[PDB]
Amino acid sequence: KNVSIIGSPLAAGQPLGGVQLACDDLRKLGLHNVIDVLGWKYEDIGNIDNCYYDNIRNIKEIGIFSKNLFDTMSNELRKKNFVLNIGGDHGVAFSSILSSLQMYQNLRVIWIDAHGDINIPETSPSGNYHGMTLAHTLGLFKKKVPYFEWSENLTYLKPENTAIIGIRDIDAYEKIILKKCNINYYTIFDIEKNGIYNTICTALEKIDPNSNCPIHISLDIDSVDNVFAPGTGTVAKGGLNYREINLLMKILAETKRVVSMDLVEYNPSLDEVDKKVHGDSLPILDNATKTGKLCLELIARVLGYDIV
Amino acid sequence: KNVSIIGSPLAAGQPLGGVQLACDDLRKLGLHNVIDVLGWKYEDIGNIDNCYYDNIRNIKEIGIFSKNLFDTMSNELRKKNFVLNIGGDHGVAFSSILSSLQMYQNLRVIWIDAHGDINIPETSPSGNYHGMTLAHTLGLFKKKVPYFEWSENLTYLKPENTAIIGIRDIDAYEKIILKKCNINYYTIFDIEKNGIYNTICTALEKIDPNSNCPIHISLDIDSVDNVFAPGTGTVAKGGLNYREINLLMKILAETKRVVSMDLVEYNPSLDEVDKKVHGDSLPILDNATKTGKLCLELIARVLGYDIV
Amino acid sequence: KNVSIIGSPLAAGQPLGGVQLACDDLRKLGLHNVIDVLGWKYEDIGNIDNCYYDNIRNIKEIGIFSKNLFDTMSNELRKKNFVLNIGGDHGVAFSSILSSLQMYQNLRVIWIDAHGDINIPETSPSGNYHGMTLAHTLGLFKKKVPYFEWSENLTYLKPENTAIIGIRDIDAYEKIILKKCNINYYTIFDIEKNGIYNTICTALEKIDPNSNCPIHISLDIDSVDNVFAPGTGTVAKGGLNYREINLLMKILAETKRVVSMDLVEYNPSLDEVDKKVHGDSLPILDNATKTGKLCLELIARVLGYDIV
Ligand SMILES: C[C@](N)(CCCCB(O)O)C(=O)O
Ligand SMILES: C[C@](N)(CCCCB(O)O)C(=O)O
Ligand SMILES: C[C@](N)(CCCCB(O)O)C(=O)O
Ligand SMILES: [Mn+2]
Ligand SMILES: [Mn+2]
Ligand SMILES: [Mn+2]
Ligand SMILES: [Mn+2]
Ligand SMILES: [Mn+2]
Ligand SMILES: [Mn+2]
Repeated sequence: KNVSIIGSPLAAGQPLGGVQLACDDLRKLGLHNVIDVLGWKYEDIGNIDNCYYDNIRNIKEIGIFSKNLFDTMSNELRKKNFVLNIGGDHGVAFSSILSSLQMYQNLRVIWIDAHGDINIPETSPSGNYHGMTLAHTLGLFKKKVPYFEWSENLTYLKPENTAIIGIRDIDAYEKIILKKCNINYYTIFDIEKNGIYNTICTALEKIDPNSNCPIHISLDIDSVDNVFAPGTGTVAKGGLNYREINLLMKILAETKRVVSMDLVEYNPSLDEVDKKVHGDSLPILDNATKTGKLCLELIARVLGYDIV
Repeated sequence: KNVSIIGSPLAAGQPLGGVQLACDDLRKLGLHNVIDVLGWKYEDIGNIDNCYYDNIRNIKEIGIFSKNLFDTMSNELRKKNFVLNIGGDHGVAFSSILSSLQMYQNLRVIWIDAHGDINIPETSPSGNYHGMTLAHTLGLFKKKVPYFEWSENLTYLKPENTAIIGIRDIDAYEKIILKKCNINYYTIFDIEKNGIYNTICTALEKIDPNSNCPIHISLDIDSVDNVFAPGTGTVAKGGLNYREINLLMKILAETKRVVSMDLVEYNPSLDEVDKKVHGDSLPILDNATKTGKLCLELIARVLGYDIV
Repeated sequence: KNVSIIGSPLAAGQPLGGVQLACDDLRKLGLHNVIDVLGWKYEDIGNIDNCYYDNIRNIKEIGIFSKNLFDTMSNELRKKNFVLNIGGDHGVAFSSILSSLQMYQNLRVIWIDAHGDINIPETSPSGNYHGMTLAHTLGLFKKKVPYFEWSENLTYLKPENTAIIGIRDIDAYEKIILKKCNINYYTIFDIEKNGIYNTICTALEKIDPNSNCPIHISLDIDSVDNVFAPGTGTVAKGGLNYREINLLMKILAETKRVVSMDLVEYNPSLDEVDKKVHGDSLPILDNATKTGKLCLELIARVLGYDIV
């Protein structure tokens, strides 16, 4: 029960600043106290400091940041600690997943997101890297990426070993890429049809039929409906509700196989208050903004926090 | 893949004006662009212009309008186009359903509504025709209706060939009429028990056991909860949520048997903004009012719009 | 079809006043008219007037009030009327359940609440009695309670004959007490997994396998999410939604075995307006605050109010 905390305040994968503030905000709201009360020990590593495609915005900053995160996380993973990577925008998942994958070759990835993040640079409508991160991680890029030379000999994630859950806002080209690469995906309609519980069980059975693989959770908070998670940059209607996202994290915790996790796209500057109700019982700052509080609660779930 | 668009701005079935503005509002919000992007071709026909019961309000206007709609829609139906009838209050469904039924004798009707609209004039607490339209269409009226002589020799809809879905606000007398006429109905409690997916599958199996009948969808937007669809005149708590109504329309689209549809009771004057989030990706006007945007999205669903 | 109405305006089980106003507020909103329209007859009894543990706040007032409620309710129960006990905070459930249990020895209790209310005085973080009421009723208290001598020879409720439904905010010690006493409990996660319908059927099957026992419903309105029930003192995120709580009450009504019920923790001073929509059809005051209106609707459900 040891967790390494890595702050990855990268904001270069998308237009806005805001997400660079997420790591320190969650600490301020009570990350350490929450981990403590759940009976885990932590080591907080602090924050990461900071022929070719030519159409990815801010790629130099992203590439240089990613090398640093990769090296730092590799070192934490070797301790056999659970590693919690707090973004930052979703661009931080590249180094997170690949570092975990080099150590855990049979890693299975659960990517929880309103979006596919599976554009390649030639299909992206925005040129924003956080909308391409999963495609990059899956080895789908067709040319070299500036400032990513350090990554060129790594083993990439396989689509059949990945499940994307919660998606509802996919670009025209992404729809094609999604079907073509044969990744396992579960849309909000699948969830409405079958329920979140059946959905995650189906996904886990599909990617880990023998229930014996390490799991990495990459959680984009915009998977959650805006009613509960307004503090995020790219909102899509009809998201996971409060009960659903909490249950999803609980079920993943109960596998006992989660080895690493990203929590990304939390933007405190866009967050709002309820605020404080009696049910906010975790040692989280009274009256905290609701998305930040939800992030801490979902981290608690992964660490075993349960109702009874 | 051809759709005829008919604007039916009838507001005489209920107290308020507002719904007469719906047709042009949806055009302004991007109806044509939405249809175009989905790979359909449209023909926009424009807007319909405008011993006995003596207790139906505004019946002259309704009767005269209905003759015009019946004649106009009959002509579009003969083209074998999908026909989209945009109200207007629900009173427009009489001519819509009966014109479609004369052409498609084995038509099956899915009536999606918070209400039964199945009062007869002698049981109506309001005298408002939009609360009687389904009863009229089902041949339940017991006396002649002024200005409906043109309709007296038509074949009427049969209750066993109809399913009402989403109901939750039914008048005392309506409850009796509903049970008596043996229509198939699925309340919000049935939906809460079984889920929207099982519910529509059950309904379709009940009215079209051989999966071989043309389908008409009569969608009253007040079936949807006020949180998502405030722009409507008669609100009932506990409606379909955003995910549910989208899934329902998707499942109906996937039958490949929908031949005509009403979208009624949208009142732009009562609508509100979110507004614009990234997920609003259809070519719908940025920052559109939320009910209008939802209407366009649900039309998109019927035309095949899907997440992946 | 006779109901005795007892107002139990006890506010001493928790810090705030407010709940003492609930009984008269529901009468003002139309309790009598609602009962009348459902074809029931009522008798409104009015309002109840008003070695040892030394750490229960306000226990003298609570103990003296409880003797009065016990005596008053015992008398109503003997009439073989359905007895409706309107709080007041949840402290009123002690005398309510025990009086009903002395008469109906095979009583089964369905406790609907965001909370367990199953602290004992030595584990309570607050010293507030309304957070201990279920533990007291279950005979879990280990010392005598001041001003409860009148209750010392009563038969107490058994955990195996009880089901708690909707829970989500449980204290650390409560979690242990809950597991230890072997009460049947169904958390909001169980409800999210299986749905409210399967959940209540499972609970009823567990505590009343032969479907032949009288049922007492103890409904704390804070079981319902704040979106629908803001008028309550102790809010917990992720509660039952409007559709769920209505369906739950309907299913319990349909057993035909409910003999008594508490409706507690409604605090009009914390309530808010929508307000009035067409769907508010019960004879409830136009524009009533939403929690009060919901309380009346849920009482209607127990008395047989249904959609069709
Ligand atoms: C338009 C879009 N698909 C948006 C991606 C959103 C990134 B995320 O998961 O927060 C793109 O820029 O590629
Ligand atoms: C009271 C009422 N049942 C209301 C009908 C609502 C019409 B609708 O579906 O928008 C009536 O006037 O008959
Ligand atoms: C902290 C708490 N568990 C709160 C109990 C809430 C009572 B209720 O069901 O409304 C306690 O005071 O024991
Ligand atoms: Mn993402
Ligand atoms: Mn996203
Ligand atoms: Mn209608
Ligand atoms: Mn309606
Ligand atoms: Mn309680
Ligand atoms: Mn409670």
